[PDB]
Amino acid sequence: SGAIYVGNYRVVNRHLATHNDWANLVWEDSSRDLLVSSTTAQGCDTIARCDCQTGVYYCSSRRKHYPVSFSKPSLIFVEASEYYPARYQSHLMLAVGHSEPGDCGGILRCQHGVVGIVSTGGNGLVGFADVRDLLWLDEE
Ligand SMILES: CS(=O)(=O)NCCc1ccccc1
Ligand SMILES: [Zn+2]
Repeated sequence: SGAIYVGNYRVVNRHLATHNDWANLVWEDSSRDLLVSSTTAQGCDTIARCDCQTGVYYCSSRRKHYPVSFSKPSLIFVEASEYYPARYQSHLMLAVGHSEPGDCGGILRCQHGVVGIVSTGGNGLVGFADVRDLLWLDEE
């Protein structure tokens, strides 16, 4: 589980989005596994704008933050585990690291702020859904 709270936006894994998230839907993309919902409270997270390939992610299933190198955003095959058409997710950054389904929503951050959220796992790899190319999270 986990979300990003910037301004009046909540960013979550699309596949973990709640009835309330869908009721308050702002934007979603099935290919990117992202959903953004509107919030009444003002969020205090900052969205990195960069092409950093180093950062730290929170891994709930290890109660630990891991420093990682990660690939640039691209379209990738995600192997079966329990979820999705065990298929192709876009805007995905991979790193070598531990990821289970329950780790989705863990934040990846660099110096410039929040890079992305954990979106995939398996074979010793962790995949993160990049939010850096969603510049609109920054105003209204
Ligand atoms: C694959 S999905 O996430 O788009 N399926 C919808 C899940 C959902 C169920 C009830 C209410 C709102 C959302
Ligand atoms: Zn950065």
